[PDB]
Amino acid sequence: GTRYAGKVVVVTGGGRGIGAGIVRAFVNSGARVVICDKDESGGRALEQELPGAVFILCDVTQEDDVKTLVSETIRRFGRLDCVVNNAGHHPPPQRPEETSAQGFRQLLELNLLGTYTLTKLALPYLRKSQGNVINISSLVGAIGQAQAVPYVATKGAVTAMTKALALDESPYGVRVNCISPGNIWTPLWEELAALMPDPRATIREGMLAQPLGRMGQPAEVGAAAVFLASEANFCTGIELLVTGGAELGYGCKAPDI
Amino acid sequence: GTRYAGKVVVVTGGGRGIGAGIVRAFVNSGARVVICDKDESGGRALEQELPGAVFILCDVTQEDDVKTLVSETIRRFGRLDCVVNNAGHHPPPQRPEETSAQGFRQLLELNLLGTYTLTKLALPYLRKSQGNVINISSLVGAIGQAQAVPYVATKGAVTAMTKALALDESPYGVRVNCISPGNIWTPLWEELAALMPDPRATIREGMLAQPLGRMGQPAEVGAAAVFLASEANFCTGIELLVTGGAELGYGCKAPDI
Amino acid sequence: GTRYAGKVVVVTGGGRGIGAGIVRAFVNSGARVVICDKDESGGRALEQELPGAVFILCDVTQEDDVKTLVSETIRRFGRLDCVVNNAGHHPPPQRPEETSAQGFRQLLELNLLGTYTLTKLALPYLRKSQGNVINISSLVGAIGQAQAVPYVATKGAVTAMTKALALDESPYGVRVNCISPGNIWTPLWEELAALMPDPRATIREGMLAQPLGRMGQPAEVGAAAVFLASEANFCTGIELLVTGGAELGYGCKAPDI
Amino acid sequence: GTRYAGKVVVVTGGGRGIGAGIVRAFVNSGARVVICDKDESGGRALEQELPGAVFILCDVTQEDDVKTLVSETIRRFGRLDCVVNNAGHHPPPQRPEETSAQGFRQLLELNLLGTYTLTKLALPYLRKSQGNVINISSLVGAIGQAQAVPYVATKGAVTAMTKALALDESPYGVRVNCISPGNIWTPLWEELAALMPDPRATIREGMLAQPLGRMGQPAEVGAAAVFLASEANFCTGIELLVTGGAELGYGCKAPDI
Ligand SMILES: NC(=O)c1ccc[n+]([C@@H]2O[C@H](COP(=O)([O-])OP(=O)(O)OC[C@H]3O[C@@H](n4cnc5c(N)ncnc54)[C@H](O)[C@@H]3O)[C@@H](O)[C@H]2O)c1
Ligand SMILES: NC(=O)c1ccc[n+]([C@@H]2O[C@H](COP(=O)([O-])OP(=O)(O)OC[C@H]3O[C@@H](n4cnc5c(N)ncnc54)[C@H](O)[C@@H]3O)[C@@H](O)[C@H]2O)c1
Ligand SMILES: NC(=O)c1ccc[n+]([C@@H]2O[C@H](COP(=O)([O-])OP(=O)(O)OC[C@H]3O[C@@H](n4cnc5c(N)ncnc54)[C@H](O)[C@@H]3O)[C@@H](O)[C@H]2O)c1
Ligand SMILES: NC(=O)c1ccc[n+]([C@@H]2O[C@H](COP(=O)([O-])OP(=O)(O)OC[C@H]3O[C@@H](n4cnc5c(N)ncnc54)[C@H](O)[C@@H]3O)[C@@H](O)[C@H]2O)c1
Ligand SMILES: O=C(O)c1cccc(-c2cccc(-c3cccc(O)c3)n2)c1
Ligand SMILES: O=C(O)c1cccc(-c2cccc(-c3cccc(O)c3)n2)c1
Ligand SMILES: O=C(O)c1cccc(-c2cccc(-c3cccc(O)c3)n2)c1
Ligand SMILES: O=C(O)c1cccc(-c2cccc(-c3cccc(O)c3)n2)c1
Ligand SMILES: OC[C@H]1O[C@@H](O)[C@H](O)[C@@H](O)[C@@H]1O
Ligand SMILES: OC[C@H]1O[C@@H](O)[C@H](O)[C@@H](O)[C@@H]1O
Ligand SMILES: OC[C@H]1O[C@@H](O)[C@H](O)[C@@H](O)[C@@H]1O
Ligand SMILES: OC[C@H]1O[C@@H](O)[C@H](O)[C@@H](O)[C@@H]1O
Ligand code: NA
Ligand code: NA
Ligand code: NA
Ligand code: NA
Repeated sequence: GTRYAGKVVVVTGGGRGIGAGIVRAFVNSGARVVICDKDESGGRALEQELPGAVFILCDVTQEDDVKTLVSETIRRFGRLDCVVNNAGHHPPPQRPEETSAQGFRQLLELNLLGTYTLTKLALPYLRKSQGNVINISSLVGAIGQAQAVPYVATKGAVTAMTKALALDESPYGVRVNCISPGNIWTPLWEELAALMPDPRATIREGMLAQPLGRMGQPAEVGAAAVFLASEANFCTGIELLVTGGAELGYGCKAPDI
Repeated sequence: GTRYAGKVVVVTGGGRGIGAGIVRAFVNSGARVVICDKDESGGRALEQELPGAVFILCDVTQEDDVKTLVSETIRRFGRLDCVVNNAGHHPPPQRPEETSAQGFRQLLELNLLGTYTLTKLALPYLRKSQGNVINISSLVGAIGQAQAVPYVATKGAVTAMTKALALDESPYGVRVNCISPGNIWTPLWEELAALMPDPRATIREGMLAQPLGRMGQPAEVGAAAVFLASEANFCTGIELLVTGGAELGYGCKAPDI
Repeated sequence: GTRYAGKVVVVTGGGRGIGAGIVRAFVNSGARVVICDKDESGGRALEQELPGAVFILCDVTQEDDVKTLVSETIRRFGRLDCVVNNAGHHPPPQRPEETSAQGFRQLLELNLLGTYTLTKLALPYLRKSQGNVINISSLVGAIGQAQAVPYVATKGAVTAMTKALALDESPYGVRVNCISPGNIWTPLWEELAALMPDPRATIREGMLAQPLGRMGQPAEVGAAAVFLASEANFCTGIELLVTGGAELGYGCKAPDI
Repeated sequence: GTRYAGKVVVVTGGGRGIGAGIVRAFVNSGARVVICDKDESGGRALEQELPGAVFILCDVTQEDDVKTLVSETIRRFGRLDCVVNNAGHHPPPQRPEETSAQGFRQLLELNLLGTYTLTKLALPYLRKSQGNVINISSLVGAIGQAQAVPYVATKGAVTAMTKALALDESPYGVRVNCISPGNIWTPLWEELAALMPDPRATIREGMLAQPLGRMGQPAEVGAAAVFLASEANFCTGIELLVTGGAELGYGCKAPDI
């Protein structure tokens, strides 16, 4: 209740899923939290539920929405300590020949450039507070995924950008880290499974992709985020895996001819 | 002279620098090579110099240029075995607050989406030949660089996209790999150093960034590319480092307070 | 004060340096801690200083010492939740031709096999408590170090062993993770610098090896350990870097000839 | 036939499997090859089959055997350009509680210290020739394997040691690299499968662990070794994956509870 007391945190895509788990974790740590989301439904309810959280409608692909998000955070709370860039999307499975440069550009706008834009607008305030940035990437940026060329590319970009910005902001004492989740049970995971030929089989495969034999929870990503913000003062430019071991060992990915 | 005989290779940005080194390596291996570049000067001279290389003017950011590049390669040579996505650029050093979303989008168009577009248009022919794709990324996609947030992001994207496409194309026997060079002495390296406060000091730092104590050569990247195309039949989705050891050991990157 | 209340932790090499920082972090989290060390001086004083910590003399290279460490922990505290394998040593800088297979074997006994032996003897109790293992490796296991072939080899082994054991123990709900510190200011760091030609220059180089421009503290490694034990329930087989960014970017590691 | 003409190569464990594939690749490149093996059967036959290869009986765990291997190579061929440290073994699958420190020490002697000892004794001659070292590690050193704690640890050590030695030998122009194979169809692979409950199922799982849907061949590891020796003059301290993509994507490794 006191690990991050007195601090102000912005969480993008905080209305449901991982983002909402991160919001809850920071509120439980004593922080005040600004929930940013393009959708009113979940975020507005979260603001009613949690003292110390408020909701600001903001589409991170719209630069003026994001400018207003930062200026309202400062006007209302007087400081900014941490930005969590969680807003993002995974398209349906798409073979490479089924993708388009147009769709790729649109996914870059959300998953990469929205993270860039909020970070840029927040850094003057983060420098004053010696605050930090936490980007939500994905394990598949590191190891790849089938039927997801644009999505994987955007997450490889986020992870790399995290390291570049960590170098640039280190002289100011501003840390920049990312979390790479694996399979986390969220509304997005459920939506994707529901469009599959056999949703139940997809969910079962998703559980068995981890040595731990289950999917992760938003609360687990949230705890990792609170650690990076509040207790990781010698960590910058790291990729914190929250994956249940999915990257470990040999598995089913498809005698020497 | 026979390691890649009978094969047809397209090299983007092949008019100078690393690209020209890759062109020369493939010609020396027995391949026919299509040199793609947006600039006529170097590529046209290379086509006169090298029997078995021809030049096609093509800006990889223009989708119809790239469509014509593929259709002319097939019309003239009857097959396509390997695409080397080398065209790319490094902006001047830029602090994060000095970058723009606009500039970031333009760099994504070249370094990421041009690679995507040629690969997409070539894959139907690569499937017929069980050919392969080689993307030229950078070590800094993996470890970061100072004053280069957009560039680093684009190269993290390329490396990740390589792994995603390797998964997707593996059932067809089409391999997709990347090379991550470190400091290679090229016209781009020289141009960047020339705008620095002390160009000679920048060049010396560039040499000493490798344990080997020198920069790499285009011919060395070219040899790695010929290996991946011609003799690496069980390699897919790898990142081949051609860096002189720059990523190894502790160095000068800036007692416990 | 309650994050790890009711839990029992064993920390090897806990008498000074990183180990003592880890001991303090777990006591502050509410745990009872068994301090293991081959040296009485620091550990005995820590047991007097910290309610909830006790000292057991134990050389982790002696299998019967370690058997007694586990049996006494169970006899005295009734359970075992976490083992932190921190005991280890760095030899003086040694050129490869100055090392011996004999010295290499002795360093393997401490840095690798002592970690193996305590882990093996503790796992039956960790399975009962769904506890976890935390190994202290090093960044140089991942990126190398000059004049340290045996030390680097032992830390590459620890990091890899962590992943293997994470796979094996995942069906039992026992997580196995490691922390890879970079330059942490400890008595061992000070001892090594003191034998150098210019100790002050070595210390300054050590600070500048991180983009953050300082060395890390034992308390920072300790906070990472408490996170892994208490709040990282979907993390297994990870390597948590506590390095200040030392692995990021180009540096001084030693134009193309 | 000329890529490595005039050069002298030592391959340990060269009598069968990957080692024999490496021997053949270097002979085909124009090199003279010394086949080292503890077993006479395969190596002696290879020496009769291949002009330019000779067999020397040598157990790499016996330091005086290795001293004689180097001194006889120099006496017979007058120079030494490349050492390939391939000799190694994989124990049967063993749960952690079924391993012993004794067995772990014995596996370290072969897989780690034999590589160390030959490298040490060869480096004075490699410095004279600006030669290179190639260590055969394993993908599982990087990602782990189930039921193989000692084996995984030894391969993590080899990969890390490669980077340390690359740093140390870089001032002399001696490169040190490793190859990490995945599933390669060899007599050792066949022996391990034969002791499994269902050998045919194990072999099928082994093929499907790669996106390419087959196991690799010794000849493919051999081609990678010839590349590193003969054409990778700016590569030092790299880990060259020859794995068929086994490390890519999600797989079967075992909804959020
Ligand atoms: N669920 C997983 O398994 C998983 C794994 C790895 C990474 N991730 C990443 O975690 C993040 C959250 O994923 P999730 O599964 O919780 O997704 P989700 O779809 O359940 O939640 C995403 C939230 O972000 C909001 N959002 C979307 N576009 C936005 C925009 N333009 N502006 C503002 N808010 C926007 C949505 O409205 C929603 O409330 C994403 O970046 C995703 O790539 C998820
Ligand atoms: N030089 C290095 O140290 C280094 C290091 C790592 C990665 N790289 C990468 O290697 C690649 C080549 O770099 P370089 O140093 O040889 O650069 P360069 O500038 O010397 O050569 C690049 C070539 O690509 C061409 N090109 C640029 N934009 C193009 C476009 N839109 N369409 C077609 N051709 C285009 C240029 O005209 C030029 O001939 C780039 O992807 C770069 O990011 C270089
Ligand atoms: N200090 C750094 O920069 C750094 C960096 C990376 C990793 N590490 C690792 O962190 C760990 C602790 O390092 P440190 O700098 O605190 O060292 P230290 O020498 O200051 O402390 C090590 C402690 O372990 C004890 N110890 C040594 N051998 C032992 C044995 N056989 N049995 C029991 N206890 C034993 C010592 O007596 C001492 O109290 C080591 O594993 C080291 O490799 C340290
Ligand atoms: N086969 C795979 O899938 C695979 C995968 C990754 C790594 N590797 C590694 O590749 C190497 C070769 O493996 P393989 O499958 O060809 O094995 P193998 O058992 O088929 O061949 C190993 C050879 O080394 C020899 N050897 C063993 N101990 C020796 C010693 N003390 N001194 C000298 N020679 C000795 C054996 O007699 C044999 O001829 C090993 O290091 C192994 O760990 C193999
Ligand atoms: O790993 C991630 O970062 C991620 C994020 C959100 C949802 C999912 C998800 C959830 C459910 C199915 C799939 C799926 C299945 C096959 C191909 C493919 O392309 C995607 N993917 C993953
Ligand atoms: O590492 C690469 O992929 C790369 C590619 C081409 C040129 C250079 C280069 C060449 C010369 C200087 C710099 C430089 C220096 C300081 C900051 C910065 O941002 C870039 N960078 C690198
Ligand atoms: O990075 C580590 O895990 C580590 C751990 C403890 C101490 C030191 C240290 C401390 C001081 C000097 C050196 C040093 C300097 C040159 C060569 C060399 O071989 C070691 N090394 C590192
Ligand atoms: O990946 C390697 O470096 C390797 C090397 C040689 C043989 C095999 C192999 C060959 C056949 C089975 C297994 C196996 C199966 C289950 C558990 C286990 O522990 C090992 N392992 C792997
Ligand atoms: O929709 C799947 C899951 O999404 C998570 O974000 C929610 O916290 C869970 O209650 C829900 O079961
Ligand atoms: O301009 C720097 C270097 O660029 C390379 O691409 C050329 O091959 C060299 O001849 C030249 O010195
Ligand atoms: O000896 C160097 C440092 O070692 C650390 O373990 C101690 O906590 C510090 O007080 C000390 O300055
Ligand atoms: O024993 C399995 C395989 O081992 C390889 O080393 C040989 O080259 C193959 O002929 C054989 O089928
Ligand atoms: Na509220
Ligand atoms: Na020509
Ligand atoms: Na006490
Ligand atoms: Na012969």
